Amino acid sequence: SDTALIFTLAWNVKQLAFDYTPNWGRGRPSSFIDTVTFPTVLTDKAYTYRVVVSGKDLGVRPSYAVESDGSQKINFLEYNSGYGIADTNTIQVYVIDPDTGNNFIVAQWN
Amino acid sequence: SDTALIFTLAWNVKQLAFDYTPNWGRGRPSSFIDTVTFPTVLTDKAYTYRVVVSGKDLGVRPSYAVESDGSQKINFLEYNSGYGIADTNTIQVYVIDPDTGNNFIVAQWN
Repeated sequence: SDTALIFTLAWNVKQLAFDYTPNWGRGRPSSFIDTVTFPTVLTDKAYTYRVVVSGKDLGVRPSYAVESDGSQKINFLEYNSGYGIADTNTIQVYVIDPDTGNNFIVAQWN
Repeated sequence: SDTALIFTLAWNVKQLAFDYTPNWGRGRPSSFIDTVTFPTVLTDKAYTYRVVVSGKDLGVRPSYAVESDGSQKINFLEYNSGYGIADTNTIQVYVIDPDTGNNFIVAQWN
């Protein structure tokens, strides 16, 4: 149960709103996935993202800006040598905590 | 650090928004605190609240409804034999998880 975590967090931060429901964007051809966008990301740190495709770690790249609507986009073309990812591949996206280097899964395409 | 907790929670619930910044309401006289309201409370369970005044446990009472704007109010008159609380007293409000009976501090007046 995550109830204890939520209230512990609430007491500490008082207010928080996030939405990491992955919005996958298709490129060209349409069978290719080229981006993922999170509606409302955390903004307390300069988070970065690592991408893994079919078991292969593509590494980290500089983050795009958190936009006015609070969303943040990850462009896979920047990680995959300029190409989108065939939707038959598995894709894992990890957010990275700059303070520790810890990696946390935030999106998974299967 | 609560970064690990937030992303762990994010991966599990995907989206969450809460605001437990206490909005203390004054009654009559104005030096008396009669309520506390939370702008955006959790709604996944039938949470209840326990109130403690100057070290004295006043117990639990049925919760008021979570309103359309997502807020929830705790009326201390319902807990303190019909009276508000002199603002010189310390007040602690705990939310209770119906699944475990666990008590988590959500508001403290000092």
